[PDB]
Amino acid sequence: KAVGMSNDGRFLKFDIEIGRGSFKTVYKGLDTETTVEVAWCELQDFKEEAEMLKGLQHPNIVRFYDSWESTCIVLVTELMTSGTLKTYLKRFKVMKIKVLRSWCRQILKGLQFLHTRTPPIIHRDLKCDNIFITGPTGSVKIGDLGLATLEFMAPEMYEEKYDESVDVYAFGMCMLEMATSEYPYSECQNAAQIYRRVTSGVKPASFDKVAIPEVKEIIEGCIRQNKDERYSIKDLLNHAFFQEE
Repeated sequence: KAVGMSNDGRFLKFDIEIGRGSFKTVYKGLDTETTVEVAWCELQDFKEEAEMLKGLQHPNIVRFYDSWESTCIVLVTELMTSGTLKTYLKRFKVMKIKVLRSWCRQILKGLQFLHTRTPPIIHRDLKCDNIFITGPTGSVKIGDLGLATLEFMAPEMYEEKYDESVDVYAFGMCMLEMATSEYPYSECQNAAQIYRRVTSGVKPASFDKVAIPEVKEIIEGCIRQNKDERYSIKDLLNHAFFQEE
């Protein structure tokens, strides 16, 4: 049952796996202050990040509680219990527009909150499989916050630059995915071809299978090659699609 705890007494680790992975293993934990079940994640072997993340909360971000090197790296986060958008697109095969609008707006608010922190937090790895649902009739939360420090990649990331608009580019592809139920650039196979398509400004083929013209418009301006022409999240949130309902 209970096998470990954080340095102060706050978080208790249970010997019951709730998730595995090639780098990250997740256990039932308990926040003994509030009696709330949390995710105790151990990574296989972060200063300034933990700092930002520990004191962060927002309705569209998975709570980050704490992190420390155990003597593996431990991350304690909110426990999400309803799967991700990616599993949601498998379950229901499509996403209808009232939901697409609402959830995409929420992703954008969560991103905007990250970018407006001082210093800005750049997610750098947003995809449908790390956006988590609160419930079937509920809202979304952006997860895997602490993990980008160890396709949805804006072209400039290949020359190891990145800036806020790299999240906009990945949001674009997320929305594209949510509006198509398929992995963008799946007409490609390897990374090298996606690299060539992207850095010559050649869009995913799936772009042409977006039924709502306004949504197609939005995806288009998120995924521009030059980043200074990409929509700001301010621009995006003022588009008719998001201002309508």
